[PDB]
Amino acid sequence: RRTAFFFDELCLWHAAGPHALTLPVGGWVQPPAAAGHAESPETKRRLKSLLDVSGLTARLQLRSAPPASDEDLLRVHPAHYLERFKALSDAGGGSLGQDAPIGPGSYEIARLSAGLAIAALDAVLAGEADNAYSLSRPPGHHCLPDQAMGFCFFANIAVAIEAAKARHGVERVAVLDWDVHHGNGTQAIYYRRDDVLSISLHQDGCFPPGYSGAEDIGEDRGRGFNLNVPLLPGGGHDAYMQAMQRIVLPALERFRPQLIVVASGFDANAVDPLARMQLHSDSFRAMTAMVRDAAERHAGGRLVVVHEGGFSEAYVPFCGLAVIEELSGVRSAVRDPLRDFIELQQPNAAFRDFQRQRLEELAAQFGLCPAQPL
Amino acid sequence: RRTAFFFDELCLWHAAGPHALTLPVGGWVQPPAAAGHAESPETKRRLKSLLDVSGLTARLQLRSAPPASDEDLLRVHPAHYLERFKALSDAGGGSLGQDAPIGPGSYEIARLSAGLAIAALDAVLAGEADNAYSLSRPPGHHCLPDQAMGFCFFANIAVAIEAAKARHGVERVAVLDWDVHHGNGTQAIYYRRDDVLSISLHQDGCFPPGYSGAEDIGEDRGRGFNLNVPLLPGGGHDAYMQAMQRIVLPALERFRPQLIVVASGFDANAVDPLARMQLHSDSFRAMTAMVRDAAERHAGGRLVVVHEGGFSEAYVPFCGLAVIEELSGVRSAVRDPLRDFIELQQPNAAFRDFQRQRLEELAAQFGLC
Amino acid sequence: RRTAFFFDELCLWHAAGPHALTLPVGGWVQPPAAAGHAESPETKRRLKSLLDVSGLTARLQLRSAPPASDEDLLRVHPAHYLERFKALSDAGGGSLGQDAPIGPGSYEIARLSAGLAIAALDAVLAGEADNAYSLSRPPGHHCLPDQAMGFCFFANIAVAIEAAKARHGVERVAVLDWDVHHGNGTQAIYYRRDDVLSISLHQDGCFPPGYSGAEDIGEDRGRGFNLNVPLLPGGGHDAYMQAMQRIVLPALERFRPQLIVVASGFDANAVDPLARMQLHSDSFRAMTAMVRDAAERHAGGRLVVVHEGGFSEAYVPFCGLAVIEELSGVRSAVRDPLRDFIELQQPNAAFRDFQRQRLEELAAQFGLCPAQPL
Amino acid sequence: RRTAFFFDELCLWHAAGPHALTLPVGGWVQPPAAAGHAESPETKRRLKSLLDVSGLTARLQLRSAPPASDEDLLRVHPAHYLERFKALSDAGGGSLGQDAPIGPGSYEIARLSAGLAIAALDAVLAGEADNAYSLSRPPGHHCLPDQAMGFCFFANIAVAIEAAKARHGVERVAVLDWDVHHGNGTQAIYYRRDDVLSISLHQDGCFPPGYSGAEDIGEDRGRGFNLNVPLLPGGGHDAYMQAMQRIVLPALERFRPQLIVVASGFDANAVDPLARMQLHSDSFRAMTAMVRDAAERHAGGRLVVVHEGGFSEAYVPFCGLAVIEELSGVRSAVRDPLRDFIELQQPNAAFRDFQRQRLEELAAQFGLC
Ligand SMILES: [K+]
Ligand SMILES: [K+]
Ligand SMILES: [K+]
Ligand SMILES: [K+]
Ligand SMILES: [K+]
Ligand SMILES: [K+]
Ligand SMILES: [K+]
Ligand SMILES: [K+]
Ligand SMILES: [Zn+2]
Ligand SMILES: [Zn+2]
Ligand SMILES: [Zn+2]
Ligand SMILES: [Zn+2]
Repeated sequence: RRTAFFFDELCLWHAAGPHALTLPVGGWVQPPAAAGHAESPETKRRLKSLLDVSGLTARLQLRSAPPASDEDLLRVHPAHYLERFKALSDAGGGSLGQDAPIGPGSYEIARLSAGLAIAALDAVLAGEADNAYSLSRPPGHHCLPDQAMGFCFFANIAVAIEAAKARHGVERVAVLDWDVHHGNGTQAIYYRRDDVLSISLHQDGCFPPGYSGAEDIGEDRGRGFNLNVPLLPGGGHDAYMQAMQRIVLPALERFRPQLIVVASGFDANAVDPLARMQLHSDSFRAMTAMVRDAAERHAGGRLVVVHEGGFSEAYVPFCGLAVIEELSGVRSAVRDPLRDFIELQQPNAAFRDFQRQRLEELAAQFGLCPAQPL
Repeated sequence: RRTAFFFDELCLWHAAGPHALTLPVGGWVQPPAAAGHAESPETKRRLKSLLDVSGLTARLQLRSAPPASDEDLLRVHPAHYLERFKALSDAGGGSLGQDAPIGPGSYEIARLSAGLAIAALDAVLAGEADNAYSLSRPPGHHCLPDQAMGFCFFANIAVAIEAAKARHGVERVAVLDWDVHHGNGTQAIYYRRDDVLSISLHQDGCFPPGYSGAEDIGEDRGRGFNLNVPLLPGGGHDAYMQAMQRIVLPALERFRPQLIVVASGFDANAVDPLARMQLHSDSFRAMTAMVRDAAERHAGGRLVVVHEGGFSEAYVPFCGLAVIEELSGVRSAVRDPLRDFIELQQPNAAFRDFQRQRLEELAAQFGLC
Repeated sequence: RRTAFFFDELCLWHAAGPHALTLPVGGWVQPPAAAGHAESPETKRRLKSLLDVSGLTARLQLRSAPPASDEDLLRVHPAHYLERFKALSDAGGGSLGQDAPIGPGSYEIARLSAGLAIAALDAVLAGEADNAYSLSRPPGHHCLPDQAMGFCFFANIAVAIEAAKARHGVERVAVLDWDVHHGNGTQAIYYRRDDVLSISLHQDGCFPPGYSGAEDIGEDRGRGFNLNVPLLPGGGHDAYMQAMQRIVLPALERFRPQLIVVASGFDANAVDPLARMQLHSDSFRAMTAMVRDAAERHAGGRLVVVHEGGFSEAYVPFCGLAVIEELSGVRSAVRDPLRDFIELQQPNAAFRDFQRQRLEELAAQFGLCPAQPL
Repeated sequence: RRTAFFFDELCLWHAAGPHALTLPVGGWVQPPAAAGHAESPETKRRLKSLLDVSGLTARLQLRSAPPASDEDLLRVHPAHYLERFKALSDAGGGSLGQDAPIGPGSYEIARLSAGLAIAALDAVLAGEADNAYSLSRPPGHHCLPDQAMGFCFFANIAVAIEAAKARHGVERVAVLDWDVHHGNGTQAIYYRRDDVLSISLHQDGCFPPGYSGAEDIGEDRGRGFNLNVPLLPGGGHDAYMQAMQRIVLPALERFRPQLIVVASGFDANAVDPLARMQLHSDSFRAMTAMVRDAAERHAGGRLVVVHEGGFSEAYVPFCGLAVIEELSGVRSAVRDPLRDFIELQQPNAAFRDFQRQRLEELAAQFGLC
């Protein structure tokens, strides 16, 4: 297949002020001697490097894009949010919102991240590639129209969708968000809309803290077009496969997407500090295969994967590689050195059965019929 | 209370070859730009820093200790193991076992780590302090007598207990291991002994990978004096409180320890990369209060906490501080900034009930119902 | 001897926003993947750690101090500077001046750094120790009353001296500044004063860039009580010894200090990125011995060494250790692993002779008589 | 101009054991919390990043190359040296020589580094490009045929030249080494050869420590075809411009090279920890312009620049970018933020005159007056 890889080196240069993991430094939180801010470029840089030495980058359609225009940004964000962000960015950086720290030139880099998402959807809708992967940093799926949060400063996917509707007139877009945290920004923006189906798989109560959201299925015109699957902390491969089979694929069947966008965070991986799930790289590969198959059946193959979270520098690269291998249909020589180990750590039969029963009940609560793909 | 804090700066100088998290650099694992090895000194360094900035250090009895002697080390490890270890340490470093990488001078630092645990048990048994905390790096609880593993190179706790028995004649010691991984080293060494009650709370199947171990309760003379509590991945405060109340405290009540040693890893904390559990600093505070209460009821208050794992640089310091506050009975001005956040992320009622039912069934299997 | 070591762990927690070495990140300067800001705590932390494993810390009078009061700070700085700094500090950090970046809680840490300097002078004047070393971070010697610069936010030494005059009534204080950069703050503050002799040895034109300053000997009441020795870039051990013998010791002889304060930066060391000089740890040891001897002859031994610059994490600890060994009269087992190597790199005879002749001429320009110590 | 840029991502994955700057971690040198080894990949990584963000990459001919063959390597190094190197690389790493530490897989990466230099010379000799830049890590110019040193494990330039001579029959090659340290490897290999003019500009006595070398002009057949210019520590733009104008360009004029290779270290830059010189990005720009002009006058424009040292993560990228701009004749939007600062810090008139006089005396000693 022809997979477009949207990347820009400048996205790897965004960096907020001092933070111990996610905690802003100051008060009782000592400055890290080595690491720094959780939303680090290193994870994304190590993904890019691995894609290069694996030979996969050479088999992709490597592309950049112009930064998002104010016009594109103003579809979702107000001008005063843009001016504030810009002011803080030009001032040297600071705090923009709830866990939304920025540095100098963060405005420009945020615009570029959104621009990559816009271009990726565009390329796939124009027929310039069968599918695409956008290595967007900073990420977007937590950002509300007037509030930065969770290290997201623009609602990247929303911005790209609004631009895609204005340029191409696409009527039905499915957004599957498998970042381990709740896609609250996407949910809120499209909550009363039936032209975008927003699905989030997330760790129950992880981020935003305490939010599960199963009963939040959208409202009025959007009722049934938002679906939250709050997975129990500690779940892994089987929990996600069962979620994909019992909820996601049936929701997609009913919706008939013309384009599928995946908010692909890799923070459900088994060594991530910011969640408690147990996925391995083959979990991501299998989720991508299922969504690629869905895109081929409904949307003429039109699939865009946008990079969101993932904070294990060691392991995120293997997970991202697996997704890109699956999009492109090229298998590299890279073997995941943690895969066998993570297999042994998975929930036991009793726990897996408990989670399976909860997903069966959730599928029934959503009114989803267990048919197969066609 | 008089709390002894055993520490040596030189423990913070042990450093392996290049690793990304726990993956040795080589093949497809790129060298890290910044971090380096999983068992970094920075977690233990940041705890000590927080203890000093909080002022708690001024209220502790600060102590150090000589390195462990060969005599002490030879109560558990063979001469050839020491030789092999020292040769590799002198050679610039390498891999002494499975997930057991060492740097130059790692032998001498491992001896210092073990000596601190020996000295801390001795201090408490001699009445120099009511209780103690040993900042022992590298850790010990995975180390077998002739096999390093899981970043452990000597069986620190075992060596300390064997030394304490030789020195003081202590008859009953309980070891509570709340490091999130299974205390396989301690379990193996004392598996057929009834003078040492070994209890491990651990994430089911985490490390060693795939091992749960509820069925392994000891053998012959030690039958009933080993207890594994394999907790479901994803559990947090309630799971550990229920494990403590239904299993640990009743087990300790029955054994009547003369001394309690805690293998205190902090890797059950909610942001640790090496496990999937959801503890906060107050969970560690409460587990310390509970075991301190056990020690006061059976052991004349004689409790030693030996630092084991914990790989969140950001959060381990707050968990360690909570333990030391509870040991000393002194509350600093430090407030855990993640505490309220982690409370909100805890397992829901259904998951809590599921885990509770499993612990009830397990306590009945152990005959503690 | 009884050497007081003024230290607080909290001084090692100060950390500005993102900087590649000294360059603020943004524009063309990529965020460092590992290091971070030049004014890093690591150098000072590695000094403390080395003092501990060497056994030297156990032989010192280890002390902390309260933070500097507003009253102490207001002797040199205006209230509006304090309020601005505080505001920026409470806002999360930012830029306070010319190469003066701050983080959150920097105000509190800056106050503590000044407080350590105040307490060190006080302890030595009170007779509580023969001499003292203050591990002050952030440093002070570049900071003007109303302008932060060169990573200095309060004029630490000036603040401590003004407090010492108010508390103890000390009449003559010599400040020897062997940090490799020009002590511009101390110079400016005491420029028309004869109660403080300010001497700076620095790399000619290094920082502030282009400033040599040999002709700037003080004015009116202060004329002859400021001395700048601009050493040629590339100089090392011999250049500093000749400066000490031909300029510093004679200036001290004439001045008759009641207290000597050393602004001890270690950035003249041979591997420092922020200067081009070639000192080794025995250079610092010899400078300390000469100033300790001067303090014993004039000032009843009253000597305070205040830590200023030094940005080689590998080597600064060895240089600081040498100074503290010399103050205390305790020789540790630590041997400097670069000492022999740095010896071989020193300027050749021709270059050493060129520098010596320039220093002879400068001594004559200052009207300094080449007598010996008595 | 058509500028070939030879690069491989995998060169940025070579990483030694723990070092503080150039000091091996062990004894009194504490492990770094953050940095690690002097010869870090981050300087070369940041140059490549800056080349991409500046857009200059789009105007270069991007190339890679196979690793050097044994045949190519054996033109300079013995089989046993390769064996010893590969055994130590396979063993997890260690010390292959003096100031020559290696990690796991370092052998394969060193071969790739050498192959890039071979390919870059070949490309320019074949007319595939007018000139070339090789981002060869690890570096080469200190490496002797049977002794690694100064973080160099193969003599990259020597291997490339020997390969170029075997492949193309090139008769006269000039090597200009403006790395701040002495190009001892190149000098030794070609010391008695007149087919290779080796010139080193270096800080007097820096590395190897204590070596100046003005008197060492080659021997027998090579007498006059080695030139050392030992510059006083502390010099900057003017010292290097005067060295180029009075010594390098007249030497090149006399030799009439058919190809010019530059061993381009950037460690003469004003903020480098491993030397005491005061160059800025425009000094490197001007040295490149001057040698490019030499190459156009004698060598049909055939110039290859091989990356050597440079240990300022912050500043080397701007110096490297300046060289590549000058090679390609394309000026990016990147502005060197230290440029004006470093201008102000330059030696004063008296020091400049002192150095100028020494270079005049040296040029007369070489017979270039
Ligand atoms: K999600
Ligand atoms: K919707
Ligand atoms: K355990
Ligand atoms: K037992
Ligand atoms: K100075
Ligand atoms: K003065
Ligand atoms: K050179
Ligand atoms: K030659
Ligand atoms: Zn996430
Ligand atoms: Zn553990
Ligand atoms: Zn300085
Ligand atoms: Zn060099």
